[PDB]
Amino acid sequence: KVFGRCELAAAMKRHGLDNYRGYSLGNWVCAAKFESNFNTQATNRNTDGSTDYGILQINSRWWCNDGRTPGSRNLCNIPCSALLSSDITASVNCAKKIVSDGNGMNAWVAWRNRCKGTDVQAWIRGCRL
Ligand code: VO4
Ligand code: VO4
Ligand code: VO4
Ligand SMILES: [Cl-]
Ligand SMILES: [Cl-]
Ligand SMILES: [Cl-]
Ligand code: NA
Repeated sequence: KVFGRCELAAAMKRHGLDNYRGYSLGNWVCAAKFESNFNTQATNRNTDGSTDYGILQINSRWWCNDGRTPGSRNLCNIPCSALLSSDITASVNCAKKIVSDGNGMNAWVAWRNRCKGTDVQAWIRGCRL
């Protein structure tokens, strides 16, 4: 599913991401924009052989099981395919784990490089949430 900006913001807020671990909703929407372009089906292989999955590009190196990431963990205790669903619940639940791990949203390199420090409120501007 390719979400619209305001549709995703509304879904993220419903699922409890707004100000989760202090990160305003626009941070989450910005991250998803640059990680996946709001496409729940996005997948991208990493150099180390892991893969990133879904709207928030969660990595098989640590967080989910895809059966082809040697030596990896599955800390969210899910199959990586679950992160590609049209319903964002599994991705949100896992993202809450990740953001709580110690480095906040710096876990998402696109967030640090493209969202951090910017006017992230723009991402939810005009939205009926
Ligand atoms: O395509 V991945 O480098 O962890 O974002
Ligand atoms: O021993 V278990 O971490 O799923 O509770
Ligand atoms: O309630 V679903 O979020 O699992 O629409
Ligand atoms: Cl957009
Ligand atoms: Cl694996
Ligand atoms: Cl933080
Ligand atoms: Na894994």
